[PDB]
Amino acid sequence: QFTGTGTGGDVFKVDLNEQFDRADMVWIGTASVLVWIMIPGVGLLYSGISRKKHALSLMWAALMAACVAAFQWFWWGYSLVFAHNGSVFLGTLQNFCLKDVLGAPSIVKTVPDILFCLYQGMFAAVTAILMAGAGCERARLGPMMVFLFIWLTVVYCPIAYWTWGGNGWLVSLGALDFAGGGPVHENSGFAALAYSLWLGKRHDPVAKGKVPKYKPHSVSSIVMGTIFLWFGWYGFNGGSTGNSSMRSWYACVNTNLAAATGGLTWMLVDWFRTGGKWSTVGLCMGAIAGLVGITPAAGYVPVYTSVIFGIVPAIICNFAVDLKDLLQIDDGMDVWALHGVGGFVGNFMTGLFAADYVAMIDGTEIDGGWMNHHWKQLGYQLAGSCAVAAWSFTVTSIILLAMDRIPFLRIRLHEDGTDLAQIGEYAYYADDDPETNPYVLEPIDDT
Amino acid sequence: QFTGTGTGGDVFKVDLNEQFDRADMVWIGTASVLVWIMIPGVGLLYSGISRKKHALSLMWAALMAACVAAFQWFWWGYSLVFAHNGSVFLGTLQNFCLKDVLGAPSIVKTVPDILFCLYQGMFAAVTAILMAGAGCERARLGPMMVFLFIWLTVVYCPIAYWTWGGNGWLVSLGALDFAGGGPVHENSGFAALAYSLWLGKRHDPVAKGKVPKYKPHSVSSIVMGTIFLWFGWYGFNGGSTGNSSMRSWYACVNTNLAAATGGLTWMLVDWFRTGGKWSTVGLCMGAIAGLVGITPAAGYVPVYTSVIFGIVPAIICNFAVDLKDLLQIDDGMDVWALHGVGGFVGNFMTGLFAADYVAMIDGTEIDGGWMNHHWKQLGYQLAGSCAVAAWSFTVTSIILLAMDRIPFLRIRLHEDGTDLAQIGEYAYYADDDPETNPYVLEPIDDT
Amino acid sequence: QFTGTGTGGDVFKVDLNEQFDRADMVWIGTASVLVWIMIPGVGLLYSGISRKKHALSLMWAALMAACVAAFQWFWWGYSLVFAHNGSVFLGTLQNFCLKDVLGAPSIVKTVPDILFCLYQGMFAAVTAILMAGAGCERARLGPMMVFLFIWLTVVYCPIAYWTWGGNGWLVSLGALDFAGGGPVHENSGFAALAYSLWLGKRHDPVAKGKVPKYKPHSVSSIVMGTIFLWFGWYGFNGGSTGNSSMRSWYACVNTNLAAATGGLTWMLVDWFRTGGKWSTVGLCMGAIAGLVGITPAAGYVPVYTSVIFGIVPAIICNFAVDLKDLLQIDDGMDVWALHGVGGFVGNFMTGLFAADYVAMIDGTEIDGGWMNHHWKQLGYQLAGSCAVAAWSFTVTSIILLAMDRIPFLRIRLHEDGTDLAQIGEYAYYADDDPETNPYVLEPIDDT
Ligand SMILES: CCCCCCCCCCO[C@@H]1O[C@@H](CO)[C@H](O[C@H]2O[C@@H](CO)[C@H](O)[C@H](O)[C@H]2O)[C@@H](O)[C@H]1O
Ligand SMILES: CCCCCCCCCCO[C@@H]1O[C@@H](CO)[C@H](O[C@H]2O[C@@H](CO)[C@H](O)[C@H](O)[C@H]2O)[C@@H](O)[C@H]1O
Ligand SMILES: CCCCCCCCCCO[C@@H]1O[C@@H](CO)[C@H](O[C@H]2O[C@@H](CO)[C@H](O)[C@H](O)[C@H]2O)[C@@H](O)[C@H]1O
Repeated sequence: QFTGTGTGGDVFKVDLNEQFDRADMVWIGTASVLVWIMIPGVGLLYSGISRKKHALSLMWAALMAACVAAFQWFWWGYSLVFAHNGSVFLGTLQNFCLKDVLGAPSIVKTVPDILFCLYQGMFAAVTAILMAGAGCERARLGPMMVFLFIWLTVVYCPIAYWTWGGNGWLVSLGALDFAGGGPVHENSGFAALAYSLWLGKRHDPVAKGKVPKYKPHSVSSIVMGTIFLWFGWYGFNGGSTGNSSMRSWYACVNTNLAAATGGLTWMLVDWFRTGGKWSTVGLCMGAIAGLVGITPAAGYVPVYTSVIFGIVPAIICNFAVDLKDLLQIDDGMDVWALHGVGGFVGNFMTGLFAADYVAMIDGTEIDGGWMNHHWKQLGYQLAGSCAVAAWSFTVTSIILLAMDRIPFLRIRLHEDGTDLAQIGEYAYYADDDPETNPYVLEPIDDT
Repeated sequence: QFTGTGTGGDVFKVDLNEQFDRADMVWIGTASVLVWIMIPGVGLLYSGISRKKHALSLMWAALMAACVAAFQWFWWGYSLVFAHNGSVFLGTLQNFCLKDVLGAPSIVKTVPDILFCLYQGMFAAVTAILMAGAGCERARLGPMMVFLFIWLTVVYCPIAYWTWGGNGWLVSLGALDFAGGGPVHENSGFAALAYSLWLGKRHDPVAKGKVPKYKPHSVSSIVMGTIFLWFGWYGFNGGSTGNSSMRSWYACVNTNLAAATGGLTWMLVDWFRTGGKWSTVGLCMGAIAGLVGITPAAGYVPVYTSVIFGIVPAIICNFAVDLKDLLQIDDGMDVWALHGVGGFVGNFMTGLFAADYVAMIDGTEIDGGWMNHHWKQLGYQLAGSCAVAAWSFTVTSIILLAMDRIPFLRIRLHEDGTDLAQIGEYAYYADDDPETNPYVLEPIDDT
Repeated sequence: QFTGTGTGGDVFKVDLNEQFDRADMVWIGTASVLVWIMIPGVGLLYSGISRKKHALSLMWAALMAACVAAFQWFWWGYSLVFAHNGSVFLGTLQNFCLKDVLGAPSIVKTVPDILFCLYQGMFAAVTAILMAGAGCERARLGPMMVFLFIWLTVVYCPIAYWTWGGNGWLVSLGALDFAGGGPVHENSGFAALAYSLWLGKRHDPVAKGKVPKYKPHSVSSIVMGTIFLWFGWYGFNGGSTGNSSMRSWYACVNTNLAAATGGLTWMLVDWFRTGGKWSTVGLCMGAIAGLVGITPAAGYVPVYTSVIFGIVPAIICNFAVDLKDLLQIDDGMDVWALHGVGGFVGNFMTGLFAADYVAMIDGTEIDGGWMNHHWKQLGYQLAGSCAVAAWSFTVTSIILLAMDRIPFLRIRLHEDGTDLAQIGEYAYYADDDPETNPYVLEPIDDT
């Protein structure tokens, strides 16, 4: 009388709630709310850090992303990731417009479909504002919204299915990704690098010669963003057990400690490299690097190793940021360095420190990693993170370039010398007051 | 040995907690905390949107409202709405100063009195800062606080009882109001219109001729407010089941989707009406309109209809805002257009799309609306929303006018030409710095 | 097969989760997240209130404190407070680096070790940013971080053990401290007074003669801080039951009401003392005073007495702030007046109003206070708050002075007249822009 398909049964004849522990559902409902406030967190963070005045306010853009992503998820995003009749590479349109999404056990069986929909939808939205922030410089809004809908559909949704889906080939292969380091962070990072390399401003003056590595538009914005992100990450990582067990709280302790050691580590590196300065921007980026690092690992690794997930990503991401000098590109490179590089490092290290007895805390069964002499685990992590990077860079490139050849879908004006025109363009962007301007400052052309 | 009255029994002889599912209580406790942060959310929103410099900071005023409303609720607000011995129009003073408020099942039987008190108290506080924001222009603080205490007592509390109370006549009549669209939004909106029409500044220059429809004091404030409100609304709507079932999470999905489609819809309307501009203020107002729209409906309607609750309120509220031109009044009209008009539209539409099988998800029994060929439901919604609008406008008018004839209770100086006096009044309000001024800039008169 | 020691048992043979109610764990997990956002709350509050421009941004410093405190807690802070093999004055290094912290019932038996670790760790972090804010004026960052690690280890951890530990002598003596008014507020306040008296700037011009009592750096910052603190305090106080019972929600109602009456009370006192001005800073400080006041009491006293916990601390703390005039010291005195004095008053009053039938709501057994003719309870409170004040002032003094005699550990330059040097020092601090400066403005000396 509980069917385990469609709606899960007839509400007029059964209590669909009897299939689930109530406390499990409450923790996952709460966690969903927490992940949501991470979305403006991303916006405040990349708005503040910018070494350039972005015409588009990313704090505002975070609300736009929340709107676009929620409609995409409802329309067919959810179905494409978490339908029960999927192949090994993709879901279906079976839950188009959330049809029959109710009380059947979700692919995470301790919660029903409708709760898993709510939870996982927040993950797609966080990824959308990361993507929007990566390609925001001189972006046209219309094209940006279209781009996000397309990118969530053909880049986020396939990768998410491989990672989390019923018959996802990475699931079947035995690759570990606790809280979606692959679909969210690694994914958005390498999509950001496609933006940088194809549409980013080349020979950029903020990224060339002896200019300061850190030159923030707004420190108070960076801090507010980091606050929202660290606060929300308890639901992001802690809710990825799908339950109310103590593995949830174990994963929260790991999240806190990786952030803390990441923050301190990056600020220490900067101290050595500057000859004794204390970096305010760097402490914040280090916390984000630890959070990203521990994401694929938080419910799999022992508590004292969570420190390594703060330390090692902070060091490597800190140096990765220097590649902006080498390439002389600024646009999009911060998101690649933190989420792309940090996601890769964290996914790799999970292969080293995953432990079957950490997973077993709530009955979850894994072979483990190098901790349990499971050497081959490292190979499973690499196949995951290489597949994710390859698909993300390639398909994001194809979308950017294809939209670039269509005049009314082009995301960024090509900027391909009238004295009067240059004076006007400068003043157009310089005089704008985002605080009081009721309208988006749309990129301006020769007409 | 569980009495079901007063305190519910003797703590020294029974565990009063045995009467309730623990997960139910945890979700409602959590939801209470969430609703609380909506209070500064309202303050930041209406502070930012203002086309005029308000002498009173509404962000600060939100904390004042939290103080006044919590004391009023404790004193007799709770008793007047949720006492167990009420008539059909009002409660009693039986729980004066929260006497014997403990472990008896509340009128929402899945939680005890003391938890329902906490939860529903947040609803009264949200309504108080909406009211304070509606009548803040040139308000005197002393009179404003008194006004709020009186207005919560004789306007909020009767309407809330009709909607939610043990023998409330709207409850008995079969009108649907899931999360209090009536007591909170519709109520505060039509009380706002009474302020506009009786005390609002007439022939206002920001609302007359060809002046810009949107001219915000602070965009970053609007965005921060919208963030807090959308975040908190998960508890506002999701906790209105009184339990931990999947109807709670179903209602959260509806809340997210209505906000998203409301945001996109209002920004699209503005795009047509401006000939291609992207409205930053409008995206935010559209999200608020959807949230308001879905409030009476969130746990009653099917997921794909939640889109309509974003779209239709966004369009109608957008045009309602133009009535400010027609009347040449600005003061108080934003709250009427969003909460008054949006609450009305959402209450009406609930009569159309309510479905007994959506309610049945957690065992709740309703005849449903037009979805279940229950045509008469639309008539029940209209009687609710007309009663609410009539009582709110009339009794708020009477309070405003009565306080206006008492010199030391008058809320706003009548402003009924010395050259020197006008220069001084202008400079008084212009020179004030809210960031650093330790005191409220009290309205200034000829002495 | 549940051992009740070390890890609590073998995860491969038992479900350690069977020992606990799931709803209990979910509420305490949620509460932990809430307490965390109180940390930037403290930072925003004391940044905004300052009558001086602090070279160190306290909003930023709150994230630093979160990093340092999380690492200290992991390293040995947790072990020193909540190890199961402690003496009567201190814990052990048994859980060094969180070794074997998992599934054994914690000293609060309704939650496991790993969840109690997470929860109580937030309390240590809140105390760390209070301490950092108290001694931030002209602080050198390196020394400040070292200082925090040392102070949490030898001041916070002993006092916390006495209050909360397995064999803590204050626990055994029967002193009541519901949510840690002793370890957090009283403690940090009297440590702040040691800073003021030993390192604070003497004959300070902002604290001398006829200068304004309130002269805030940023009102919007005070308000944002108060918002985060009041929001988080629901977890701070509500989670101190260790469970999901209605005593948790009872304690939340008490928290809300004490804040509200504290806010209104302080603003009323200021109104009398200024001859009719409305104090924006004072409403906020009054809310904080009530929150502090009700902290040792929230789950022990009857609801209508929670009003007294707002009123009496607001009055006394308001006058305590005047002692800054008497001493002509500003540095560190705000934290003493609010948390030191307010913690003392609230601890004292708990001895008066504690009621065994309030505790009994969830089965907790106490003799009660003067409500249950238990006169001796007042003596137990005094011994607690005198021990806490004595240990905090003395050992903080010794740490400050000892670091002051070591050139590279000195927290504040001694400031012990070149015309050119004075012009330069003035311009150094005046010209700094915290919004855009990528580095901490380190105190500057003659080289
Ligand atoms: C499910 C989510 C989907 C939401 C809706 C998506 C709609 C997007 C389609 C593109 O729309 C165009 O985008 C603007 C570019 O941003 C256009 O140009 C506007 O902006 C300038 C571009 O900078 C132009 O030069 C024009 O002056 C001005 O009309 C604007 O007219 C509009 O036609
Ligand atoms: C349970 C919640 C209730 C909380 C307490 C409510 C108390 C309110 C009563 C009214 O109080 C008056 O309000 C001020 C007006 O705002 C008065 O004028 C003050 O403000 C100016 C008005 O603009 C005046 O001209 C005077 O100079 C100045 O004394 C002030 O003196 C005070 O008498
Ligand atoms: C577990 C948490 C622990 C985290 C790490 C703690 C490390 C703290 C040790 C002290 O470090 C010193 O602190 C700076 C003082 O703040 C020093 O001077 C720096 O700052 C100026 C002091 O104002 C000096 O004059 C110098 O120019 C400049 O090098 C800096 O070099 C560094 O040696």
